Amino acid sequence: PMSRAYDLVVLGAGSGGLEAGWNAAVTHKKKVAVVDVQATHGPPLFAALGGTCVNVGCVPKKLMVTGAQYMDLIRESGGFGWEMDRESLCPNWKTLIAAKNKVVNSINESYKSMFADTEGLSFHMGFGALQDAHTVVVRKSEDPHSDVLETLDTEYILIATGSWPTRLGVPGDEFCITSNEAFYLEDAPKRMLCVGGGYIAVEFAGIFNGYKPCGGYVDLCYRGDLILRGFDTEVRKSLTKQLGANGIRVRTNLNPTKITKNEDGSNHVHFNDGTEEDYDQVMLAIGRVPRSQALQLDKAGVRTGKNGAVQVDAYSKTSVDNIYAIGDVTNRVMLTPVAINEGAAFVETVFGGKPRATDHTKVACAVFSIPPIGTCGMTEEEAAKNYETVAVYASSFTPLMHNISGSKHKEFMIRIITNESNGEVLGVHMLGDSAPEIIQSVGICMKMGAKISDFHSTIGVHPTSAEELCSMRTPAYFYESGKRVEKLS
Ligand SMILES: Cc1cc2nc3c(=O)[nH]c(=O)nc-3n(C[C@H](O)[C@H](O)[C@H](O)COP(=O)(O)OP(=O)(O)OC[C@H]3O[C@@H](n4cnc5c(N)ncnc54)[C@H](O)[C@@H]3O)c2cc1C
Ligand SMILES: C[n+]1nn(-c2ccc(-c3nc(CCc4ccccc4)cs3)c(OCCN3CCNC3=O)c2)cc1CCCCN
Repeated sequence: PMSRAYDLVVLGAGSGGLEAGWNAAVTHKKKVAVVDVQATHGPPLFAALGGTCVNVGCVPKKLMVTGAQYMDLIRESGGFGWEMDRESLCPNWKTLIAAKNKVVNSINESYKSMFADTEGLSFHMGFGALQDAHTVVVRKSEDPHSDVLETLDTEYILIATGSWPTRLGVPGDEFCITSNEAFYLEDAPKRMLCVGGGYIAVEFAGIFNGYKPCGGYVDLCYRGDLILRGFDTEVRKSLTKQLGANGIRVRTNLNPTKITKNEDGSNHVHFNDGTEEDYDQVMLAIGRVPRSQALQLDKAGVRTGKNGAVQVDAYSKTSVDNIYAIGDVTNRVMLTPVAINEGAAFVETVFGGKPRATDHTKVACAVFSIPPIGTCGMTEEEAAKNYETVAVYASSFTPLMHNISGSKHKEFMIRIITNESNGEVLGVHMLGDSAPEIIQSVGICMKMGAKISDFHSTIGVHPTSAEELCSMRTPAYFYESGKRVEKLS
């Protein structure tokens, strides 16, 4: 029967939202409205049709990291006989941004063709907010007194509005940029400060390092002792070293207290230690918080916790039974394939009749640092707490090509965290070229409950960095009852 205009209204046409909207509309023939604030990428809104990863996230970030890598690859070609004038060779940033804009734009265009050509799936441009459990309002602006454009009468509501960069909140915070503005910079900065120690700060440090003009430099300033909290300790220390050798100055236990604007348009930065310094740009990558604050969630009575995160059960359902929330807005794991999986599971549950909850354990991820990280499962620190007896397997080697390339700092590192009792693999931590590609396949094995014996019984593929996975038999050391031991009782 027809009660309402739509079966489903989706707030946010991102990784989660479009998966949900598309699945609900084509495989279940439901009537689906999808709300987003613009159709094409660009400031001041930044995010658009396709969401954060397509417009100002992993797609454009990966293109720019690929771009930055050519600095290393061009240097390394010399050893192999490639002679070119490397005297003051630095790249054209405008070329990169033009090329990246062209690619993202063509994805935005591809999503418009999807909407126009897909029956029962419609796109509603503006700002979503709830009036009640069955009514979503689309406005011209975020401001709740702005003109109402549409009133969407709907059975189910899916909240998939993702996240937004946190600010520093100090005098001169407004002279700083984020990931959002970094993507639309008119020029590659000569003197770059990346504030933060998360995967975004580190990935962007490597981009600015690759595209810096000829006398330029990148500083990475983190308020803690060691970058990349939540990652393997030895991977974090080895990457810190390898950023150093690539020319990035990593500064620990440091936070800006004050930014002021210089005469020439640069930024004077004061720090904890008393130090003052000038940077052409200062970028903040210090957190991303749910975008729940303009959705009028209290009006409809949807439970908000954490940093404005929407509370859900294993089925991504809110306090209101017809309203669901997925992706970065629910906190949990802020990854694109997770949001897509929750979106898929939401449609299977509510419209498919076949209930499913997204499995958030043993999810592999990557950091597109130079060099990159590939990780799946737990650190030895959290293994040694939750587990009786833990074996740590560890191997570091230098691909022979780096004897020729000159890049002798490029240690490839594998670390396997195991349960000593049954040999079950709890964690795999890799640092080096192709780690993100290798870890995907490792994620499959770990899903199937792979044991260390499954790794070293596999015939190697020679020569690769990945064959070292299948040559780790003897533990480096153990933990019994959460304490590190040389050898086992
Ligand atoms: C720089 C960067 C790099 C990243 N790299 C990776 C990576 O390599 N791998 C990875 O897995 N993840 C990566 N991520 C994370 C990834 O982008 C997110 O986890 C993912 O986009 C979350 O999808 P979502 O559906 O939850 O929300 P989003 O994709 O953010 O969807 C939100 C959408 O809703 C819109 N919207 C917001 N508020 C409203 C409103 N009130 N009304 C209507 N529409 C609204 C937004 O404009 C946006 O289009 C990266 C993130 C950043 C910032
Ligand atoms: C004629 N027609 N064209 N489309 C269409 C259009 C676009 C897409 C997509 N484009 C992209 C971007 C890919 C891209 C890659 C390189 C350059 C540019 C874009 C991802 S999904 C697309 O993919 C749908 C799969 N999706 C989308 C979101 N989640 C999914 O699983 C489909 C649909 C239809 C009718 C459907 C049947 C019901 N009447």
